[PDB]
Amino acid sequence: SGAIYVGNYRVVNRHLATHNDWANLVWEDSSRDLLVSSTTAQGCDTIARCDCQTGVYYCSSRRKHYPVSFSKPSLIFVEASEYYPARYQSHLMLAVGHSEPGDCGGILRCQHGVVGIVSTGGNGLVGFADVRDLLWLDE
Ligand SMILES: NC(=O)[C@H]1CCCN(C(=O)Nc2cc3c(cc2Cl)OCO3)C1
Ligand SMILES: [Zn+2]
Repeated sequence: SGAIYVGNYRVVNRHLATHNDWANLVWEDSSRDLLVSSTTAQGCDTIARCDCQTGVYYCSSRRKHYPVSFSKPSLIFVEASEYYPARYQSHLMLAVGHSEPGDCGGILRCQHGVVGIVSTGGNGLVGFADVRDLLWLDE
């Protein structure tokens, strides 16, 4: 689990969104596994606006942060789950690292701010849903 709080928005994995996220829906994209809902309280996370490929992510299955090199946002095949059939997930970035399903929502950050959230795992790889292109998150 985990979310990003920026302004009047909450960003979560679409497969983990609550009834409240759906009742206050702003935008959702199944191909990206992202959902954004509106909040009453003001969020203070800074979203990065960069092309960084190095950062640090939070891994809850290890209670630890790990430094990683990650790929550029791209369309990558993701195996079937209780949430989606087998498909290409867009805007996905991979890194060599530890991830379990419960790790989804852990934030990836660079020196410029929040890059994205854990969205896939397995085989000694971790996938992050990128959020840096969502320029409207700030306005
Ligand atoms: N973005 C998606 O489609 C997600 C939906 C939830 C499930 N997603 C996963 O990748 N699960 C997963 C499977 C694993 C694993 C780690 C993870 Cl995070 O290690 C053993 O098997 C895809
Ligand atoms: Zn950066």
